[PDB]
Amino acid sequence: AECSVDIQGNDQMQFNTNAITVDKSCKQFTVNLSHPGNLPKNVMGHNFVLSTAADMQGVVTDGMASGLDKDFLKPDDSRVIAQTKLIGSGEKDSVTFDVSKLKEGEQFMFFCTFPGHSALMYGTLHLK
Ligand SMILES: [Cu+2]
Repeated sequence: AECSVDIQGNDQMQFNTNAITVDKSCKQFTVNLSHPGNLPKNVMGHNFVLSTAADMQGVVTDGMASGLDKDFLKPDDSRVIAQTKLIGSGEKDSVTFDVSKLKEGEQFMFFCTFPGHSALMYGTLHLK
């Protein structure tokens, strides 16, 4: 029942962690993103986006082209397993998704799609 993680993106373009692990029993997993720090959504917005590792470049490249107004995510992108909204300083957003959308045999990556960020802002998610 610890079926969450709190994760932070800061003004230094880093997530607080590079690895999330999801337990054995969770019907659902929740990611509670916050942005400590001072920069607004246009300078240093962060979202938390989850996909297969192979799907990550697509989601990031298409997201950029989709623009700020769309939280830098292609709308109705079936590659996205979970997303939060894009957030800036002092904001928060949480996403819950079904653990079953985690296809056994896959490797998963989380990342921010704000332009440039995913060079630093990425990590792995493993089903445990
Ligand atoms: Cu970011």
